[PDB]
Amino acid sequence: APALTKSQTDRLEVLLNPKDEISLNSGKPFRELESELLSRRKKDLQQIYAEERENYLGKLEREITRFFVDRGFLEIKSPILIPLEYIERMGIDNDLSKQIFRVDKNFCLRPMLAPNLGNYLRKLDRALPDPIKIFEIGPCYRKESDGKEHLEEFTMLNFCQMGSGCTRENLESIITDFLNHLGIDFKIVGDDTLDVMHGDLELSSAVVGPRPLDREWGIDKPWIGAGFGLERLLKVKHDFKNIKRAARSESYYNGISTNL
Amino acid sequence: APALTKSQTDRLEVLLNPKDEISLNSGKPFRELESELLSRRKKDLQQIYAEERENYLGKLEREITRFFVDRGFLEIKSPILIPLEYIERMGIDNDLSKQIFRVDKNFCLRPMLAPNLGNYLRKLDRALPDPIKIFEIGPCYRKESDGKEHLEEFTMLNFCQMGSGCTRENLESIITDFLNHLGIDFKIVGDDTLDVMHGDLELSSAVVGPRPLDREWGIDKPWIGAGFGLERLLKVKHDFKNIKRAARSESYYNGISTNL
Ligand SMILES: Nc1ncnc2c1ncn2[C@@H]1O[C@@H](COP(=O)(O)OC(=O)[C@H](N)CCCCNC(=O)OC[C@H]2C[C@H]3C=C[C@@H]2C3)[C@H](O)[C@H]1O
Ligand SMILES: Nc1ncnc2c1ncn2[C@@H]1O[C@@H](COP(=O)(O)OC(=O)[C@H](N)CCCCNC(=O)OC[C@H]2C[C@H]3C=C[C@@H]2C3)[C@H](O)[C@H]1O
Ligand SMILES: [Mg+2]
Ligand SMILES: [Mg+2]
Repeated sequence: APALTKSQTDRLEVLLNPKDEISLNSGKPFRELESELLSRRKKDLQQIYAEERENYLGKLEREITRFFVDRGFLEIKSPILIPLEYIERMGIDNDLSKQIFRVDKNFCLRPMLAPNLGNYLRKLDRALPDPIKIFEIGPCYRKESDGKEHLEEFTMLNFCQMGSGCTRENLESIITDFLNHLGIDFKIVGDDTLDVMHGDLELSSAVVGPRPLDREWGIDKPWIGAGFGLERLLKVKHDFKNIKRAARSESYYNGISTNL
Repeated sequence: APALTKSQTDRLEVLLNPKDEISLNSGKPFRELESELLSRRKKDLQQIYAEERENYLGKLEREITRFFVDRGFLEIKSPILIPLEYIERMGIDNDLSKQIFRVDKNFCLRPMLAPNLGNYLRKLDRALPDPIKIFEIGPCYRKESDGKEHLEEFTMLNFCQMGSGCTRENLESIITDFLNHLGIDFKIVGDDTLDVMHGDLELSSAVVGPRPLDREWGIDKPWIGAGFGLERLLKVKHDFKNIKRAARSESYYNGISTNL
């Protein structure tokens, strides 16, 4: 029984699921271990195809949407491709900034939802009663400096409230109800600025305004907001070792390798 | 009563809804006509905020998802940002091609869902029983040559079946059930290649394979597929004059101007 090589164990870890109950220094050749795990992963995909058929990331988006709509928040779908000026406007200059995917001279793939939400807040203040509550869920793009927990293409939820009720207590209560509903453990810290943590993993950054650069979006009321990464939430919900398993991918479906 | 100017009537058309019942050469000054329409549009947004709260485009995606999942199709969420090579692979060369948003030397914003679906078809053939049925819904990107009915940022549905049952009759039956479920009138033409039309407006292009370039994706079985634009479907469902009203936008919410 030769020990598994490092590339072999890497291969097996692609096919490994958290609830497998299989330790890999146990006698059997690579080929049998591989063959066992393929068989199981095929079965996993067959079950999904026979019974559920929903993608985890689409499903989560829909669960989150239902949660915020039911709690009085308006669902936004704004452009993914935005003007660079909105980023400049957000404090940043062309010298953080090497993380943006530029598309054209004036355009980039949004790295955040906050700018478009700001515009929606300003415009809806003319139409809607206090408080104004809104959220968006969708793709954001950042070129990685880390990549251990970081994706270049990810999916954020960002919710906002403007006008009355915009306190820390209220912001914590929304966050708390929200993660309790999803069944994800968390603690709230701060880096008012708050961070919502699952062990060493950041689920969300959150803010209670006002912030000085509010006036750049025509915002002059109290507000509170928070952004969450859906793939981070999945990683924790499904106990994935690597966040790549939670992403838009051609290599994983609902965390199951597609290279079988 | 001076006639309305062209810019004034343009302004009023932004605030106009299909079911308004208001003709604009009728005596009253611009300012009263404008003021009337603002009042109505504010009310419209208040009702949405008080009662529904769902975005039309998110809502449609969810309705379509439910329809295909229930009919045996697996929900895909694949990368939006893809390699240029997948486009080259799709027949095209660097000399159609001025329509692609390049991001980097090797990457672009996908103009279609078909390539990623092809990879999913090949990989799942090793795991799933015949027939294999899948779909994706999500953003696609094309630089416009027209723009009357064309958005740069749009949302496509693309479904596929591979193996058995991949006939024209079957493809028409799926399309037919699908649009009847949504309540959208259509006829099926062809430009086998099929086009699904609402008057002069293309809702979908559809294909019954095999096609010769199938082998470039490792596909050697019978297949059928169809792509639909969600914003085109909304334009027709809600009787919008301009498809911009159906898009991801900071200027319209569920077809209602946000510049109030
Ligand atoms: N690469 C990645 N891979 C995976 N997940 C990632 C990745 N990168 C981030 N994440 C995930 O997403 C991260 C959240 O993103 P950030 O922490 O980077 O924070 C923000 O950017 C928001 N601006 C915070 C919003 C705070 C409230 N702001 C706000 O509400 O805007 C207010 C606006 C309305 C008007 C008033 C003022 C303005 C205008 C999660 O931690 C991580 O899970
Ligand atoms: N700019 C726009 N603005 C608004 N709506 C738009 C816009 N542009 C398009 N639309 C909307 O979207 C359009 C549909 O897009 P196209 O007509 O441009 O057609 C396709 O591209 C698909 N390849 C057809 C898929 C055909 C089946 N192929 C397929 O299934 O792929 C098979 C793959 C699996 C493997 C086997 C072979 C390969 C690999 C609607 O007409 C319009 O409403
Ligand atoms: Mg942060
Ligand atoms: Mg076409």
